[PDB]
Amino acid sequence: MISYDNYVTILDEETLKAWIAKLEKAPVFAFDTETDSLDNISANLVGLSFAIEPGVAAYIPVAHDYLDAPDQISRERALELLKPLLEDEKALKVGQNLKYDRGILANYGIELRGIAFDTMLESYILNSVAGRHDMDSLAERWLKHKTITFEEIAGKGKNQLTFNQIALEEAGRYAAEDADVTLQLHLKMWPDLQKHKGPLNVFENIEMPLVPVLSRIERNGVKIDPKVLHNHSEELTLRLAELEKKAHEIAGEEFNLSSTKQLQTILFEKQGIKPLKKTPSTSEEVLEELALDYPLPKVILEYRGLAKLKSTYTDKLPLMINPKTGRVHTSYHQAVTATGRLSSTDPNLQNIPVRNEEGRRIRQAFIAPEDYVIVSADYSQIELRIMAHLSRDKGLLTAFAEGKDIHRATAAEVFGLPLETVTSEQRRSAKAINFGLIYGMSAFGLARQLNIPRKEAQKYMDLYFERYPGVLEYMERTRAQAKEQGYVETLDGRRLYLPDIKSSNGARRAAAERAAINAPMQGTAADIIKRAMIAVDAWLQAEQPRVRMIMQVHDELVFEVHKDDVDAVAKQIHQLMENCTRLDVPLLVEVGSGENWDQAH
Ligand SMILES: [Mg+2]
Ligand SMILES: [Zn+2]
Ligand SMILES: [Zn+2]
Ligand SMILES: [Zn+2]
Ligand SMILES: [Zn+2]
Repeated sequence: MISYDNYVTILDEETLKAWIAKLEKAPVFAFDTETDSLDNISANLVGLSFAIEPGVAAYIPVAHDYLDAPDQISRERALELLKPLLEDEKALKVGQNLKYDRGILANYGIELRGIAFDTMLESYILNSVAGRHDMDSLAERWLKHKTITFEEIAGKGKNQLTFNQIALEEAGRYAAEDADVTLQLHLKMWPDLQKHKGPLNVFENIEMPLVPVLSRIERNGVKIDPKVLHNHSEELTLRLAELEKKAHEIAGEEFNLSSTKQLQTILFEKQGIKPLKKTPSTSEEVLEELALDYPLPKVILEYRGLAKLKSTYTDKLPLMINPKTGRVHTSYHQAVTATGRLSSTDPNLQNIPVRNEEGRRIRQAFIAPEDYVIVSADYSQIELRIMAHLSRDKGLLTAFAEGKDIHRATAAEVFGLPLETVTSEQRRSAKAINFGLIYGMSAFGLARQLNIPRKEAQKYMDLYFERYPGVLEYMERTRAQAKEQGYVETLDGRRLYLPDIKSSNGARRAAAERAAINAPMQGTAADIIKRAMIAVDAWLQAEQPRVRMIMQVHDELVFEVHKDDVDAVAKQIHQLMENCTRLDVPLLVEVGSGENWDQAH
């Protein structure tokens, strides 16, 4: 049990200064902040904690304001004394999710530097799939220690206290422990992170440097027009009502638009084969097949899609506008995906329909402020370019080299015809093959997505490998090492461990084999994207142009650029992204602009 004896609670300047002197001479030290809210931009700093040595940590309360709270060093006074140490790049800090802390300090005009180690990222790089990378999971896994939970000191539910309401000593136990455990986690993980130069490279030159740039992107936020979203919502209400009628009219009587309940009784009772369509989903979607002739499955399908879209983005997004900035601040997660790509929540920018018009209207609500424009920088089919590289296939490589449509170039080879004559259907077949190879799909899967008979798909795949031998060889070679070393790597050294690579369980070992093939391409795309963000942010920081990096979604970086600077800036972003990241993968950056994200997209 952590008691009040473990860690000191600093309530006087003299003591704070004595600690600052020790921190200044420490090789590294844990740093952590506590606030009155999870919302970074509007959160108020309530206290700070530090750990200079395992078991030696302190909590410095500055804004606890409960009834009769003891005198504390003022927030302004503690920060001005701590500022030098915090802004000193030579003073190395260790922390758990330093992105958050860096942000809090920015609310006070303090630029946290010396952001050297993030235990969350140390864990994530050691083994992205070992388990959760939050401090509590980490303490238990590496230290066989159970940390004091936030709920344990603040309570639960709507009546949960905010940190400023917690007693100084209780808060200190929690906060000082955070710092102490963080330092101990570091001391155990950092040595380990050195058994391999690949992961070490990714941690050092990619993950750690990205910490402050993610903070700036999140705190910058994005401008959303709540009027547009609202009109969209109202229109969606009217369209949903109409579709309900169109469905009723195509059939008889009223009824809900739910399968395996009301739909199967209409759809099939009036002809059609019995198996219902599960929302499994992207492998045998019964409703969408029928859609080619049967009108009911078509409107029901469109009904659900719009209803889901309305409640997820049209009705939620406007509620996410932060009253303090008038903008929306998405949460990027740097240590969640198995492959290394950044994830996003509230909102999940990546789940906004890409090839759909309604998705297009959602994006139209993402606007540029007055006298600025939204600029979108996209890495054209970066994963396919990466597979071309990893497979050393002169064919694909040449196709990209001469600027040809790889799907049409591929079709021209698989189907044997001039590139100019390749039809839309052949392009669509090659495209499915290409992107199927990335996710390591089966000839049968290709068929279930192409609506052709099995072995007809197998035919297309055998033709592809004959013409593109390098891709099969890459695949066979990748699955080989996956079983040999238990993991696959990206170009920069990032690893994906594959525990079920020998699962004995067919389904599991199947999955592990698909991940083996995919991770290297998806992970490398991610590494490239992260390196670009770092390079672009560095230019932004150094030159201070009139541009803000506001989003990262899929393989694109989105900015706000002043209308009078678009040309010079577009050129610069372009050169940074395709010429200041990896020089081996043939990269192409497509840059666009407009009044909103949809226009620039
Ligand atoms: Mg191909
Ligand atoms: Zn903490
Ligand atoms: Zn992609
Ligand atoms: Zn996109
Ligand atoms: Zn270029």
